[PDB]
Amino acid sequence: GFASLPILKNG
Repeated sequence: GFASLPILKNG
């Protein structure tokens, strides 16, 4: 779970 700017998301 990572929707937060800047978006650091492996998925």
